[PDB]
Amino acid sequence: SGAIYVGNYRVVNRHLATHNDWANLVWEDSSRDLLVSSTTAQGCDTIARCDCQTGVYYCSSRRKHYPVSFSKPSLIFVEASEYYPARYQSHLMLAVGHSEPGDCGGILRCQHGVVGIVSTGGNGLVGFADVRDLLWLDEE
Ligand SMILES: [Zn+2]
Repeated sequence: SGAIYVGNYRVVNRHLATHNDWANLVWEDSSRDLLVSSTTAQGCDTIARCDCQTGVYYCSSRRKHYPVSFSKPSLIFVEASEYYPARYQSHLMLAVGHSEPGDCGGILRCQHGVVGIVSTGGNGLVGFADVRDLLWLDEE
């Protein structure tokens, strides 16, 4: 579990969005596993605007933050998980590291701020849904 809070937006894994998220929907994209809902309070997080490929992510199934190198966001085949069938996920970054389903929502951060959230795992990789392209998270 976990979310990003920026401005009056909450960014969550689409597959973990609640009824309240859907009832306050701003934007969602199944291909990316992302959903954004509106908040009443202002968020604590800063979104990175960069092409960093090094950062640190939170792994809840280890109670640990790990430094990782990760690939640039791309269209990647993901094997079946507890929450999605095998499919192509867009805007996905991969790193070598531990990730189980419940690790979804852990933040990946670089020197500039939040890069994305854990979205995939298995076979010794962790996948992150990028958010650095979503410039609108900082306005309106
Ligand atoms: Zn960065």
